[PDB]
Amino acid sequence: LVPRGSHMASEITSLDTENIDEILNNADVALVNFYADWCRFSQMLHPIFEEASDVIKEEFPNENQVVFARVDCDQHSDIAQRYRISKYPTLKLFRNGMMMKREYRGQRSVKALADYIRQQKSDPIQEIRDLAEITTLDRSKRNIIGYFEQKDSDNYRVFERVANILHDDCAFLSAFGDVSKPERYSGDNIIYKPPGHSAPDMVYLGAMTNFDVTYNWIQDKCVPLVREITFENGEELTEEGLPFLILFHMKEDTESLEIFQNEVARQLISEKGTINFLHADCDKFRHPLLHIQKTPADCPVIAIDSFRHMYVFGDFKDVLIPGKLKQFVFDLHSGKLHREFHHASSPPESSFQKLAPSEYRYTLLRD
Repeated sequence: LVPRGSHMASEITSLDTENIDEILNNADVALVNFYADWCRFSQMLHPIFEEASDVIKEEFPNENQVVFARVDCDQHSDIAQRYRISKYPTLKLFRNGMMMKREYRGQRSVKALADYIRQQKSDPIQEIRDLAEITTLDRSKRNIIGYFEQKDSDNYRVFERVANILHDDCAFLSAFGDVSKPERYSGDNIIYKPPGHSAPDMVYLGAMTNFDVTYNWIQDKCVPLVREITFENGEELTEEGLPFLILFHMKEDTESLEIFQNEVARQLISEKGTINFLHADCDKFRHPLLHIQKTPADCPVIAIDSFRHMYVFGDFKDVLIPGKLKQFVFDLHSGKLHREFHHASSPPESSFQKLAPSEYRYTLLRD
């Protein structure tokens, strides 16, 4: 192949089909830049990526502690397809060869990049010294507690792997030895504490030596049916490629959230892979709410954002009427919502398209 004017050089390790599995599998944490020579955003990233690497290597000198690599997606389309690359540059985090769900989507600076790896390499598990601390757990979030006889054990090593992968989705806590023995009657145990004080504890019954099964059970508790959309996760949620069904509500309005999650669970399971069920704090999402001429005072508001348009569910109470919510999402897919929108008039434009990966930040790849 005859080099182009955009031909580049970098000391960052280049991944290819022959070396990728071994390099990634053996890296406790790896940050991989999927890029293309002709991408202006990739071009500006490269020197930032390299300096960040040098900074981080100085703090993590040991082999396979933190590995920085890159993938030329033009030269290795199989690797790009393997990881479902849809934009350049894409920064994926791996742990022991496993790709993490969250990409690096933050500031493209040496400092923000090094901060990120520092946070990710940090131990996320908080060890309990006194079993009285379980009573004072903040039940406004998800908590997973592992009780082990010994930190130097296969059970804890599985738990450590899982916590490292899911710390951004749940709070992990540990308890060992004599602190842990009172709750260790039948051996080591893993307990999920759901948010609130009206939900009982849930106990893991699988093999704690089995990373695959233990990961699946914990990850299942970490993912609700109706996810909260935030400014942080908005890009990721748009990238799942599904239109949004959104409850906008006040943070203190727990009642309408509960009603919504129950009616979704009751009516929309068939639509699981056809629309994304979400809720959003209406004070934080006042700008999207202006797209549908609503204010926090109008909430609770149920809306659809198709990434072309936004549609309003008539009146929140109607969600209690047995067919209504399902008909709303059916009317989306049939084109009826668009057809029947009334003040020939176009419905208002999508607001959440603005949180999707932007041509002002990436080279976007065609569907």
